[PDB]
Amino acid sequence: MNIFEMLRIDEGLRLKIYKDTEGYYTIGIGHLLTKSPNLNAAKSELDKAIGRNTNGVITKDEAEKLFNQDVDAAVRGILRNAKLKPVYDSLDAVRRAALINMVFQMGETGVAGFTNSLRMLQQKRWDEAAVNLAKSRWYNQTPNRAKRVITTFRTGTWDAYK
Ligand SMILES: [Cl-]
Ligand SMILES: [Cl-]
Repeated sequence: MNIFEMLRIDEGLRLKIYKDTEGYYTIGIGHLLTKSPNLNAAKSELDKAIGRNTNGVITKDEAEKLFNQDVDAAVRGILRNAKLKPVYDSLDAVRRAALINMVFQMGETGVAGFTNSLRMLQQKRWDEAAVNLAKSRWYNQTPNRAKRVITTFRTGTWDAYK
């Protein structure tokens, strides 16, 4: 298991514009297109993203290409963030995957806001971090995906994904 397979599981793959759990226009492997309610603002962002007139539909390769950029951007955002970088540096390889997953889902800003959990992770208090992470809108809104990521942080194994 690796970060790509992990996120492919959490996000799925859709080749036609769809609405995410929050109601936003997305395509591929969790690639957010726009927060705007207008399908046309979505198609426009899509075509801009792909470099062709897609009429809201893309191929598997196009989806994978977006996915590659997005994982890469997630890592780089972590590395450039003063609050996140130290956490990531302190973690083992599996737990690093767990942080990247939160960032991809909620952006750097969101994650960086989990001050207390972050501190617990850095200190390696796994059980305590897992309890604090669960006290979040995130967990309440997407409980199954949240439990999987949290177990990953608690255990340092890929069990929740196997
Ligand atoms: Cl893009
Ligand atoms: Cl869920």
